[PDB]
Amino acid sequence: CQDVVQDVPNVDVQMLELYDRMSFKDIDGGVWKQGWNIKYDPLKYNAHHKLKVFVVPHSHNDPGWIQTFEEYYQHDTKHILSNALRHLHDNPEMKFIWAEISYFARFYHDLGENKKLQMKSIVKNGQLEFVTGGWVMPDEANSHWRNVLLQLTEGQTWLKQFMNVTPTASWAIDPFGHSPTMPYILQKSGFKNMLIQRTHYSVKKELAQQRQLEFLWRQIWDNKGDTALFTHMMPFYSYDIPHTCGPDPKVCCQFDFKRMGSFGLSCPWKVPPRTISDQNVAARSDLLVDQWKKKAELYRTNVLLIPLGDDFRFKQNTEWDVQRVNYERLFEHINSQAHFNVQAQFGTLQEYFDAVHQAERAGQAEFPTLSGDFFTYADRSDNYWSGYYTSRPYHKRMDRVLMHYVRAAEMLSAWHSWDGMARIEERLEQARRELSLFQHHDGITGTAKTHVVVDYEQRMQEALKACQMVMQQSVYRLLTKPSIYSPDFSFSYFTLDDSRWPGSGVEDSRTTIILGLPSKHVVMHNTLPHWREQLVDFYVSSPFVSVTDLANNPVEAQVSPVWSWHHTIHPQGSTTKYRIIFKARVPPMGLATYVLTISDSKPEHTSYASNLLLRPTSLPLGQYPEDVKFGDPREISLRVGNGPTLAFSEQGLLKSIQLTQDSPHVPVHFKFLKYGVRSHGDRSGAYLFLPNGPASPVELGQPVVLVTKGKLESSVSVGLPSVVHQTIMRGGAPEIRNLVDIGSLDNTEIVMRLETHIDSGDIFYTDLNGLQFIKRRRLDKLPLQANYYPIPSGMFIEDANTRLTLLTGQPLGGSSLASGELEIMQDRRLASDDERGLGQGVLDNKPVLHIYRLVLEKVNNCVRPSELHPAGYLTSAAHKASQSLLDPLDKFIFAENEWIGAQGQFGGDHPSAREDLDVSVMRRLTKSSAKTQRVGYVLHRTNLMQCGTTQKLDVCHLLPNVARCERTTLTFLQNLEHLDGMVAPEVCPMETAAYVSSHS
Ligand SMILES: OC[C@@H]1NCC=C[C@H]1O
Ligand SMILES: [Zn+2]
Repeated sequence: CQDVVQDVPNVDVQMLELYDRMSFKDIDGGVWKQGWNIKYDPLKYNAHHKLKVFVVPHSHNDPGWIQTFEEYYQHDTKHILSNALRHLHDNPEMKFIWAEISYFARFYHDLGENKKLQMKSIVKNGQLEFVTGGWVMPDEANSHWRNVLLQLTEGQTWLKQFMNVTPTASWAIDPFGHSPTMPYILQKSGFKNMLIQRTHYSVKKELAQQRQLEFLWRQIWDNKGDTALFTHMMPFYSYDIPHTCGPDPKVCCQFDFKRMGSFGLSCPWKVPPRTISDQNVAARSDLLVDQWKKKAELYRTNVLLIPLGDDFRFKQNTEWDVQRVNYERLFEHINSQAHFNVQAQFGTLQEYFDAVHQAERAGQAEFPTLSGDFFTYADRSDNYWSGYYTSRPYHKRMDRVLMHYVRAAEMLSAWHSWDGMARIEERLEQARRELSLFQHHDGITGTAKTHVVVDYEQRMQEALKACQMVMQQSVYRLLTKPSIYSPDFSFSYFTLDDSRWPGSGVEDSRTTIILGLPSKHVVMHNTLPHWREQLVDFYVSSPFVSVTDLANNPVEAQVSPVWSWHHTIHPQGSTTKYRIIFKARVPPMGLATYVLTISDSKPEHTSYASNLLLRPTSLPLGQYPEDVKFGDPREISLRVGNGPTLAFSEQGLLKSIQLTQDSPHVPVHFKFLKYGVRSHGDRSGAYLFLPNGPASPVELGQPVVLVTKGKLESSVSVGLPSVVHQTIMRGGAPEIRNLVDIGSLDNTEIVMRLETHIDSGDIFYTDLNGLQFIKRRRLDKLPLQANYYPIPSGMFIEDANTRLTLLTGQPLGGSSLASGELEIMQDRRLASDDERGLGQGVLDNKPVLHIYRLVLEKVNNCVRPSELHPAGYLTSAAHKASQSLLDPLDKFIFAENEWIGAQGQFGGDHPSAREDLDVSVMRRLTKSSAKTQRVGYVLHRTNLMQCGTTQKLDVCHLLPNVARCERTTLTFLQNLEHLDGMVAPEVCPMETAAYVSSHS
């Protein structure tokens, strides 16, 4: 295993370094506004050395944006694919590439048999070529790597099953900036090439100048380079025809033949396209070939990629005709005229990449190496696209909930074969597909029209219900004696209980366990492959409850009141229901059963939290044994167990953390601020963050502070404008919860900021797709919005001695705008459109419960990478805190009065793997009729910082009667290695591997 800490990789282009050097000057470069006047030597190409040009027709199909998936399917995409089937069938030299398998599967299953066979034949002969073959073209900023893999697997599994093809070339023309997580997953899924478009105009210019727009993209930690994936960056402003023929859109627009008469479209540069004739073909070819030869100067081979398409193009029969016939006339003239020294034809993306690598192996070119990312994107001037890192934060949070629910449903149901009557495979397919669809670059991004967001939400709501049904049927089968297990596959044996989605302040939909019915069975699931202990809570009808395991051993517990906030923002207690809080111990990938039992009076093993209200009136709590205390606002300090001591201001916001008894009170201040929108010039919208100066403090007033002090759990909640802010303490890193209701504060963005004396300077770390931490440098030469980066799961600052890490349960935008600071946007409400085509601002805000862990640590005794290393790594504590947010224990309440044949535990004999190893995916790949059953596992090993302080996991033996163990691509679709003694080796730090076990 490569060291990923001490050795820095050697790359030609390191994007953090490039950022340090680049001036980012927004110079007017002429007809190529963000470039220069390209020159070429006409003697460069001759009859020996010709320019080979591939014109690659395409149609950008958004699975939701202005319309819903179904609306676009019915009114646009259905007609595009029908016309493609017909026109490619009838025109054997014509070509077309297709990216979104969500739409293609929708279309193919509607076809009659005749058309299905016609479709298979134009795919088999390479006319219609799938590019990437994901369910969608995902967002790369907010998307979790697990969901990027999920949506890739959904699409390619469909393509393999139905078209017998697996794409090896990726096409990503629309995501708003690009992540190295994509080459990471693609290269481990059999890919050989990828293409990207939306990078910063200054980066296009800088790389174009060095012919570095094609590069071997490797991970920031990868010394050896085996992660490398060949990447083509397109050089110009857009993927549309005006910005794909060459540097001058006024010329290129004349070669988009849909922009003439009968179609009702036009060229903004005022020169229309003309039909190619014998009279004008020499003149028109002169202009077009000159554009091609200019574009070719930016690349290292004599093979040129010319995309030909735009948003939902190739819809009409007549569009196919006018583009095809005019280009054929141009090709026929250009190829016949030796003076051009060009061979031009319709081609596909893999045809382009194959020809580029042939040129490379002929000795024509050697490609530069590159590491880093392409955030934050700007398309023009100061228009940085950091807005969508936060836009529609409710659905951003919902994404991470559904991610966990799909993993837990696939894992819990994987243990057994199910009868088709159970509809397990149907429910899991539905859940995978709705979560996969939401990875779209107008889904999780929050860049779709209000009604489309509603469609996404309802699809994810149904996916969540499907996951619950699979999980509760699985738990019933796993913990019921086989002698009794007699399933009704339509019955609810358990109801799920989820404290954090949507949150009791958002949807007051937790079931109260009603005891009098004296006892109630609850079950916890642990999707992680190590033993876990975690506090769990349930709502109960009475404060007089005690906890046992199934063997009747008592379990220490705490009872707190149920609290809700009301607009003055004041708490009110429940007289009716109470929280029972206790520590569940759950095996790796297993289940643990506990029992809640009522009694006459205070039980022996259950304690009662005190409650202090700081502002008064009086708050009855019914049967709750301890009266609520009142006091004037004052500073307060709390410690739970052996854990940190936290001090809070009189506004109830953190001000210091003391790690240990004999350690300093380290300053750590939470503050809420607000950004506005410009009165003059460009307005913030769903995409763009265009602040009118630094954030100004929120006016807190004199707020009400509720302090709940318990043996197992304490918390400080405060009712601020737009935010009920809560700090919860269970004995380790505190948990922060913000109930964010931006209400009708138009043109406002609410930020949460941490202020410390950590001497971070201009350095900070943010993650990419929950997979890796990348070093960021704040640049005062760039505007504030350019220093905003995606925070998909975490961010940290460190000096030589001290680190602060903020872990998130949701992707939000964030930065460190000054030494010692972290900040992260909570929500944003924008009255205006930002002119990228969405045609609305963001005024559909709803209450969302944002969750975090705050980890203050000493790192002076940690082995940290070189100061030249472009990566950072979490500690054990920060990693486990992330895992607690993204993959908590699942909680199940037995629905019925009696559970005959209940068992106490499943998975007690499961191996407890090292803390840096995860079973990201467990998925049964076969239905019950397969005589050979197959189960797929994805194994991810992270890299933790070593600071001073388990059984081997062989996934192929987790199930019995194992006949074969194969290492596969991450999609499970290609066998890479038949494994020795059917033992799945453990993987290197920052490596992800997939394995399929086969069983008798
Ligand atoms: O995905 C549809 C849109 N294409 C142009 C710009 C941004 C995207 O939302
Ligand atoms: Zn798009």
